[PDB]
Amino acid sequence: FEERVVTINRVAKVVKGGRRFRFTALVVVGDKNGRVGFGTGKAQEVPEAIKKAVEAAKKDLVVVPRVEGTTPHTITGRYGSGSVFMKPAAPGTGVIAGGPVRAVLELAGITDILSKSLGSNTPINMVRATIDGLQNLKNAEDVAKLRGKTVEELYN
RNA sequence: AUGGAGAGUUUGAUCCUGGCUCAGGAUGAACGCUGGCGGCGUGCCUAAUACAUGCAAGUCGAGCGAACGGACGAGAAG
Ligand SMILES: [Mg+2]
Repeated sequence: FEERVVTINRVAKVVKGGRRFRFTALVVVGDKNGRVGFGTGKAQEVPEAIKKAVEAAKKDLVVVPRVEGTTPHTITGRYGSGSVFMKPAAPGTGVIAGGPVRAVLELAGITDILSKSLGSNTPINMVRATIDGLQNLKNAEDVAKLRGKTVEELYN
């Protein structure tokens, strides 16, 4: 499992004297073979925050249906104000994505896709929107089984 | 299918909303520094402001009369 630190953020809680600072780490973990997850970790130092985030991400993983390195179909993943449009591309296109979306897609193993963040650019909600889209993706075989037909009947 | 990336900035910290700003491409460009060559293009966007000077619409003698011109070659011998 490869892991990428998306963002590290120094948050503060106010106390009677001064402030208590902590580090929050958002991390994406993936095998580059259709499995991806994300996690957050809070600690007094960034290495420990990253370690906790990685453990949480490994706890939470999703399976991404793929077709030769790209998604089966266009999808818009939404979470809160996050919103990420994603569209299958052709080989050699590359991953046309910005910010946390690229982390999520590359670690999921997608190498050719087009995307656009249409909503909030706050990294955690961007990641959640991307994961929501990948979760709602569908594959031809599963939809054929659900609709009680064959792939050939599906495509006519 | 030939095709679509985002970032900074409101808070002690947060999410949202929201504007501002930046990274790209372009030009009949101008300016600053600098500047070797070749090829192909482009070059008063302003004052439809005023313009010295030269040139940018002539040609036809196989339409016509006239004028100039004077070969080829006549005559006298100074
Ligand atoms: Mg949680």
